[PDB]
Amino acid sequence: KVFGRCELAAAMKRHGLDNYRGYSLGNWVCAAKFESNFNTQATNRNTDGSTDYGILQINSRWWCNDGRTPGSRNLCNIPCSALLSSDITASVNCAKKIVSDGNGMNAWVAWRNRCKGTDVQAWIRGCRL
Ligand code: VO4
Ligand code: VO4
Ligand code: VO4
Ligand code: NA
Repeated sequence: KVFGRCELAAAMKRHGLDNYRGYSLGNWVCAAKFESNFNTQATNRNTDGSTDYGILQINSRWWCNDGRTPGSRNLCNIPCSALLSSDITASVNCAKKIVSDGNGMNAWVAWRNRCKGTDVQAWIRGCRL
């Protein structure tokens, strides 16, 4: 599914990401924009052989099992394919574990380089929610 901006903002707020560990909803929307272009089906292979999955590009090196990332962890206790669903529940629940692990949203390279320190409220401007 390719979400609209406000449709994804509403879904993320319903799943408890608004101000989760102090990150406003616009941070999560901005991160999803630059990680996946709001596409739940997005996949991208990393140089080290891991893959990033779904709307928030969650990495098989640590967080999910994709059957082909040797010596990796599955800290969200999910198959990586769960992260590609039209239903963002699995991605949000796993993202809450990632952002809680000590590095905050710096785990998301696109958030650090494109969202951090910008006017992220712009991402939810005009949205009903
Ligand atoms: O892309 V690599 O060590 O898995 O983060
Ligand atoms: O109700 V689903 O969040 O598991 O749309
Ligand atoms: O999941 V992202 O680390 O590719 O920036
Ligand atoms: Na893994």
